[PDB]
Amino acid sequence: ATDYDTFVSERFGSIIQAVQTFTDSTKPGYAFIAAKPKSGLYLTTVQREDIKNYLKDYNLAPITPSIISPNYLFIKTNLKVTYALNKLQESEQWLEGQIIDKIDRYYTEDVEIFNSSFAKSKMLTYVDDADHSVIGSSATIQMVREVQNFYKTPEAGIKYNNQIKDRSMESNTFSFNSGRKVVNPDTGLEEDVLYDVRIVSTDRDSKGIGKVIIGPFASGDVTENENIQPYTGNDFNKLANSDGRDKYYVIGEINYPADVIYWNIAKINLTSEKFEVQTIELYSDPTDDVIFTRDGSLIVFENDLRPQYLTIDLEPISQLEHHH
Amino acid sequence: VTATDYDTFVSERFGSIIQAVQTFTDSTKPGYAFIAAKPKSGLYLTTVQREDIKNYLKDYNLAPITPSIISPNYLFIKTNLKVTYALNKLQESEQWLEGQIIDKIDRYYTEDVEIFNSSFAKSKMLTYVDDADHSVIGSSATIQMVREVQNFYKTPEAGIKYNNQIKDRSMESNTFSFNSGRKVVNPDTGLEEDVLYDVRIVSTDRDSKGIGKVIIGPFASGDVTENENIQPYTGNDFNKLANSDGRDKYYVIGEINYPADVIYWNIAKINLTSEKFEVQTIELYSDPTDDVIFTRDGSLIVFENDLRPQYLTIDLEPISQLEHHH
Amino acid sequence: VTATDYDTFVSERFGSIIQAVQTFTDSTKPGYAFIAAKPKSGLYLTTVQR
Repeated sequence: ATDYDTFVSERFGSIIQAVQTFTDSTKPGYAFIAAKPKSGLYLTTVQREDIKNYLKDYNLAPITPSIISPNYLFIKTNLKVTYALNKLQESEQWLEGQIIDKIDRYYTEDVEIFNSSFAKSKMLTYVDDADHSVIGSSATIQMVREVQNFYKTPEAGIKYNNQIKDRSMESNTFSFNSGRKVVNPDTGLEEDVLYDVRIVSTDRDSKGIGKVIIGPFASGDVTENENIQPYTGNDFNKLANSDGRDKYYVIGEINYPADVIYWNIAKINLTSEKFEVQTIELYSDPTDDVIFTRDGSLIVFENDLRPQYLTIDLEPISQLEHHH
Repeated sequence: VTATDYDTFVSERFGSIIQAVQTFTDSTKPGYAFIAAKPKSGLYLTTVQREDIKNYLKDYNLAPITPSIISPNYLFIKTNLKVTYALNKLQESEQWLEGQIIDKIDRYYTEDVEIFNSSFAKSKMLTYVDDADHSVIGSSATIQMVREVQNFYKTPEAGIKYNNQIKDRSMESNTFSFNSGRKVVNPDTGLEEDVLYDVRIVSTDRDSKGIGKVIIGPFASGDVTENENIQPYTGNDFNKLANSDGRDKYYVIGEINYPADVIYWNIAKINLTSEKFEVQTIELYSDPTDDVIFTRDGSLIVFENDLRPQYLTIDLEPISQLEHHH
Repeated sequence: VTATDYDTFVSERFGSIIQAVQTFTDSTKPGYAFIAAKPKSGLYLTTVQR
C-alpha cells in the first residue's frame, strides 16, 4: 500500500485524496494503484498519464503499476430527520443543505479512506449534530456497486465485501431490443420494440447459493432449447408491467456467504448488441448497519454528483398529537 | 392553585426524596388534581403503597378539588441493541464493555430524557453508545415502547395511551396462562389439573377511520363460550402466535384508536373470569412511527436497567482487524 | 395575588379600623376572592352595609 502510494501521495497531494496499492489474486504479476481525486470521483486520463509517467522517473523497466480509479461502494441513503418547528429559523431547503454537509464531513473524515468503514449509526449522529434543532433522525441504506459492463461479471466476480439479504441484489432497468417491427405511422413505419429488463437474485438454497436471473421477456424473442428454459421459482422480485411479460431466465449465481456474484448474459444467446446500455448499477440491502471496504474498494459520498443516492424526508414537529 | 404552583409546593415540602413533579389534570376525571412524582432514585413512590403517596395527600390549603398523588405513567423502551467493535481495539472483556455502554445509555437518558415533558430519540442514544471506546465501530437498535399494565383484565376507564403514535398491528402484550377448565393426561401421570395454554392481547390493522380491534387468543373450539356477541374474530388482519399447542380462535375485546392514541379492553366482554388467568400485571409493546418518542402528561421515559434489565438486550459482534502492515 | 398578599394589602390601606384579615377563596364560588374582616372593635363592618 503506502510503500509506493505515499510517494505518489506527495507529488500529487493537490489532487489525489486516496491512494493504495494491491494485487489481484489471479491477475498474477499485476499491481494496481487505486486513486481517488480529492476533486471528485475519477482522475482524468491526462491526470493519469502524467502520474503513470513518474514510473519512469523512478526507474523500473518491468511493466510497472497500473494507476486506476478506486472500486467505489456507494450507500443509497434514505434519510429521515425530524426537527422542531420552533427551533428552526431558516428554510427547510436550508436545513437540508446544513445536514447534507454534515454527512459529507463525516465521510471525508472517517469514511473516505481505504479499508476504513461506513457506520450508519455514526453518520446519523452527524446528522443530529447539524443544527441545535434536529431532534432525532433515522435512516435506511442500500449498497451500490457501479458496474462497468452489464453483459458479464468480471472473469472473477463482483463482490460487495459485505453480506446482503435474500432477493436483495437487483440492478436497475435497461432496454432490451427484441427485433420485431411495430408498424406505427405515428413515428414512420417501423419502431424496433424495446422493453425494459433488470437482473435480480433469488433466495439462498440449502447450502447458501442463489441464482442470478434476468428480467421479463415475451417467449418468442428468447430461444429455448432443453436446458435453457424459463426459470420458475417466485423466490425473487418480479417487476412492474403493462405488458404480457413474465418469462425470466437464469445466468450466473450469487454465493451469498462468500459474497461473489457471477453472471454472463451469454448463457442465453443474447449478444451485447441486443441491449441499449453498456453500464449498470447493482443494488442490495446490507445485513448490517456497519459496512466494509477491502482491496481497492472505497466507500464515498459524492453528493453533488451522485445525488440520486441520498433522499431526505423532514418531519416538522410542534406539540403534537401527531408525526405520522 | 395552578399545577405549576403545586409542583413547586412539593419541590419544597418534599424536595428531598423527590426528583420531579408533573401536576396535570385529567379531562375525564374532574375535581381531581393528579401529581406525578419521580422518586429520584427508584421507580415507585411508596410501592409500599403510600407510605409516601399518602404523606403528600396530607398537604392541604384550598379548593374543592382533591389531590391524587400518583407514580408517573412510565414509558419503557424495549431496546434490542446490536453494537459491533474491533477485536484488537478492545483491551478488557465483552463483559466490561457492556458495563461501559450501559453506563452511557444511562448518561443519555438521565440527562436528556428522564424528565417531565421531555423526549427520547434512538439516533441520539446510539450516538452515546458508539461513544464508549476507540472501537466500537457502529451500532444498531430495534426499539418498542412498553407500557406496564396493572390488572391485565381490563384497561382503565379512559383507555391507556402512549403519548406517541404506533404502527398497524404494532401493539402486542407478552403471553400469559389461561387455565381452561378442562383436563388431560400424559406420560403416565394423571389428570394434571386443568389444561393451560399461552394466550395474549394484540391489535389489528386500523380500519378506514383509524381504528382496529384489541383481540385475545388463541383458544380451543373451545374454552370460550360463543354468543350473538361473543364470536371468534372474523378474519386474518394481525399477528397470530405459535400454536405449538395447535390452537387458533381469537376474540375481540376492545379497540385501539390509533389517531387518538387510546387503547381499551375488558376481558369481561367475552365471559372469562380473572380466575382463569395466572397473571395480574402484563406488558404492552408497540413499536412507534416516531424517530422521536415523546413523554407528556404524567408520562415519563425512563431507563432503569438494574431494576428493569429485561428491557435491554446487547448483542456484541467482534471484528477482524484490517491492514496491519506498513 | 395570593390571599396572603391581599391580607396585607388591607392590613395597610385600612390597618386603622380593622383588626384581622382572612383572604380565602370558595371552591363553590369561582372568580370570587372573599375577604373576611374583623372590625377590631365591634362585629360587623358597615352593618350599615358597606
